[PDB]
Amino acid sequence: SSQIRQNYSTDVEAAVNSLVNLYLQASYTYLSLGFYFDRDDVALEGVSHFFRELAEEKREGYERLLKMQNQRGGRALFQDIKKPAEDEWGKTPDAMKAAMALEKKLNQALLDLHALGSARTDPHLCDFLETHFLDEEVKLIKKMGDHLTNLHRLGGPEAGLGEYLFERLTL
Amino acid sequence: SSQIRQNYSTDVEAAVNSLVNLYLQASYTYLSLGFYFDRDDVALEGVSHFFRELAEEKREGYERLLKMQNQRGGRALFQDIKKPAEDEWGKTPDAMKAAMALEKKLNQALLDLHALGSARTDPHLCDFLETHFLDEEVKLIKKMGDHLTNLHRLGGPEAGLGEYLFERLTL
Amino acid sequence: SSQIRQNYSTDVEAAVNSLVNLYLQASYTYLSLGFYFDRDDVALEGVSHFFRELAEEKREGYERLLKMQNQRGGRALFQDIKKPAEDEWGKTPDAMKAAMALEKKLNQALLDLHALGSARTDPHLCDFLETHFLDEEVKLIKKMGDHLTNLHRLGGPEAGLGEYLFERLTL
Amino acid sequence: SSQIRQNYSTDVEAAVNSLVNLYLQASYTYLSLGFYFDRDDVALEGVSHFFRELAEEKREGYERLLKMQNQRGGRALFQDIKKPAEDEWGKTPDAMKAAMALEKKLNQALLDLHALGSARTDPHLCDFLETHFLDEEVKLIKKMGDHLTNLHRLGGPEAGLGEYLFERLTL
Amino acid sequence: SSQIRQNYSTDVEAAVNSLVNLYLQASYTYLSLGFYFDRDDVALEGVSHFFRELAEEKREGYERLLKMQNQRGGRALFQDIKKPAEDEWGKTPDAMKAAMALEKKLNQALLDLHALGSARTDPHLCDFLETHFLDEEVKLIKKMGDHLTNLHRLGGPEAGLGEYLFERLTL
Repeated sequence: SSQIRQNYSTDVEAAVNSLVNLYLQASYTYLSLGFYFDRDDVALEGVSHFFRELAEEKREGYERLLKMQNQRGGRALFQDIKKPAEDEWGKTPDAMKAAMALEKKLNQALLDLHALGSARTDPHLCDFLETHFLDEEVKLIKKMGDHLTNLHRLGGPEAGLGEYLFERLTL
Repeated sequence: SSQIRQNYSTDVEAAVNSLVNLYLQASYTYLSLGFYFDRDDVALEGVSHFFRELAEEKREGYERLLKMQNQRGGRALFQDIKKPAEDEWGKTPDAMKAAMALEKKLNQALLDLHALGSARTDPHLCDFLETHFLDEEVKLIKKMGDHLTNLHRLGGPEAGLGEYLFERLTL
Repeated sequence: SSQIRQNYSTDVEAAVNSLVNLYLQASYTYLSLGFYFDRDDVALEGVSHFFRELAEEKREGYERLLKMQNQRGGRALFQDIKKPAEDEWGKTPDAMKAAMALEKKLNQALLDLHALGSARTDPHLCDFLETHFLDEEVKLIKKMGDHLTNLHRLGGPEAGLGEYLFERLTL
Repeated sequence: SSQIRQNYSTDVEAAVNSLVNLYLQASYTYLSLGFYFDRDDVALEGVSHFFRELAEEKREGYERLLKMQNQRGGRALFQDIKKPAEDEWGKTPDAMKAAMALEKKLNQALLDLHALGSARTDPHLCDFLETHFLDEEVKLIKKMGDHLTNLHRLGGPEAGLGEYLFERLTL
Repeated sequence: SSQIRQNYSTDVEAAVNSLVNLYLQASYTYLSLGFYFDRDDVALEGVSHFFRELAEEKREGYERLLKMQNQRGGRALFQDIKKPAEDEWGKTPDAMKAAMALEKKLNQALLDLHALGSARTDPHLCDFLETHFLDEEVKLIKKMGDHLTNLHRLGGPEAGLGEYLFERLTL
């Protein structure tokens, strides 16, 4: 509320609420990816677990944002959460590419929020994003990059065999 | 998929997907209730924690349903998640009444699913609902009933004092 | 005997005895599958162990049924146990398909018994089947489904290599 | 001294010395608040302890600033420490409001120092303020906000009873 | 039976059987009081637990009497157990008053039995009552007296608040 609010622009407040919805949607997407790979006709446990962990990670993300919103005196506003872009996600490489695209979108949103925070000279918001979000995304994107390179290395006519080995030996 | 599906009607499958969306929405509602009470101008930690725990409980609920869907060979279909009905939830009694109404809606949905499962003679679905959901709702609704009675007992001109004591000594 | 028998129809009693013979036969089939894969010209230890465990599981099944029969006052009647349908079971995918078909037959028999118990309004029998048998079959069938999908993913010209990897890394 | 000084403007040096005096004064104010509530005619132990802890917190603050000043090669200059603004602080709500006002003044001073550090492109000073001061103030101000809301909730004709309960159950 | 009976009058035997029925009825009454306060529209856990403990205490009472009856060679004779005097017990003060009245009735019955035992010069019965019953009643009645005084101290317009505090802080 107004009693504790200090140097917290209404623009950042609104942008933080927007970011919260983006994280809710990312978490929802990983939930879908997680259970897709648990289907009896896909059956890649390691892949399922990989995405379910990410869903959990994104949840912590929006919870941390919601907490910060209250600490600065902002007010959280919730909107509908759009369903995942796909009902079925293809094979592991396909799903990893979609995950990569999603993380880059999230990272760009974090970068945009930081630029907005800098423009409004809000050092606390800047520190918050850098400490709890920016490095986390960089490492995650690097890991997905590594996975994609290994999946591609396992492609070809015996791609099925490769997908199995990757799930067994890497995930 | 079709390879493992046995005695699992398309009607139940569809109804289970519907129930999953209802639990996603309930969880979303409790998330909102949880952070509302964490606001500096509401500040009732015990109440905030009570609702955040419930959000977690509902999450386990839909995850269990999603798992069951895959075990029976059904296919999960996700839809948009509607935002909570309120942006602000008033005082503790108001929020508890809303929570109560929500749980009764969920319980009715569980009862309807069970009736549908009985009509299609699906004993596994019946057992699943009875073992992991029905008793849980009954106990939760009983607890909320108890809380409401105590909050009412603490009402009157000094309702503010009562709300504080309830959060400190009960929650 | 008659002294303790209450609400236990002769139809269920007879059907339970029939189910016991079906489980004895399933156990016998898994015993055969288990030792087939232990042959020096098949040599897939992980597969052998997988089926020997299932033989043990089915044994517990009929022992539990026999115990229940005595608890309700019914009388167990034993019949000849037919030999397994095959002398040799082919390769892992072939054997897994046969196992899958067998489990579905057992599951259908359990479902039929439950329907019979419902028609005779025998809530104890219903509870017994749901608690100790129905969920067990569902999870087992799901697991076999998963295995088949992975075996198919490992099929093709280098199927021999795939069968080896599956036994080493999954079983 | 000059031998180790690098990229440390005389403006920041002077501003840091100013901030040190502000923290010395804040600590002095909390010392006064702490012992006021220890008086036999006020007697609110929990409140006394709350403010004495804050005095300790502010002490760590200026000690950390003094240490940093020496690490950058700046020279600490001390000035008289003005006595607290009040001799008597009224009741708990009154004292909490004064504490809140004080923290906002300190937070603004930290923000101004950070802006000054940014204008002189001193990334070390920026990092130092963000890591050891900014988040600390935000959380403290949020906590005081929460306390004020609860004290207000306990106001009215029976305010004396409310003040007692708050000290006993919250502090 | 007659083989071990010595100095045990038929009058005491009959009176002991009467006392057993009185304790059975007291236990039954506390069972009712216990669950009444567990109702969702009463919801006072501490009060519910207080009365359920007393039900247990009275049970030990009649079991001890039944044991003594057999030790002296008397024969226990059971009669119908009358239902509790009330279906609903009002508020805590009301219930505590009823409990107090009940204990005084039990205590008087114990005193009457002791007088009867003295008149028949049965020192063992006297010792038995004094050692296992008389002091127990005195302490219990004192405790209920204390509770009533505190409940009265908490009466008035804000009686609801008082009843809540008593359950939370005393029971």
